[PDB]
Amino acid sequence: SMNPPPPETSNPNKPKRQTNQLQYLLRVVLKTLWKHQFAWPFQQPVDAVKLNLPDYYKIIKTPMDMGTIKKRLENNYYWNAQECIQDFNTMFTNCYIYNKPGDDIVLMAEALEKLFLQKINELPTEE
Ligand SMILES: Cc1cccc(Oc2nccc(-c3c(-c4ccc(F)cc4)ncn3C3CCNCC3)n2)c1C
Repeated sequence: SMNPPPPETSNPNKPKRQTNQLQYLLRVVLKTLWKHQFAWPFQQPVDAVKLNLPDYYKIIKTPMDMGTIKKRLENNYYWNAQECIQDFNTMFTNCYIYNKPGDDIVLMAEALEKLFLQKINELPTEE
C-alpha cells in the first residue's frame, strides 16, 4: 500500500487571506505544538510504507499533519482561522480513529491537543 500525494499546500486560484487570527495560529499555536517533545510523529504526513501500515490510507481518508499546516500557514493558504483549526482537529481525530486508547501515539496526540485547546481558548478577536 503506497502513500498518497500529500494534501494541497498551494493553489493560486483559491481565495486566501492573512488575518490576525491566522497570524496567531502560526506564531502561537503551531509554534507551540511544533517545539513539543511529542511533536515529531505529527510533523509530516504519515509514511505508511516506512511504518508498515498498509491499511492507514484505506482507513484515513482525510489525512492531515502539522507539516502540511505549517506550509499552509507560511503560504497564507487559508481564508480564515476556522479552516486551520479544522486541520488541527482532523489531525488529532485521525490519530484517535486509527489507534487505540492508551497507545503511545494517542498519549502524544492528547498532550498536543491539550495545548492546542489552551491556545485556541485565547484566540484574538478578528481585527
Ligand atoms: C509510538 C510509535 C511507534 C512507532 C512509530 C511511531 O512513529 C510514528 N510516526 C508517524 C506516525 C505514527 C502513527 C500514527 C499517526 C501519527 C500522526 C498522525 F497525525 C496520525 C497518525 N498513528 C499510528 N502511528 C504508529 C504506526 C506504527 N505503530 C505505532 C503507531 N507513528 C510512534 C510514534
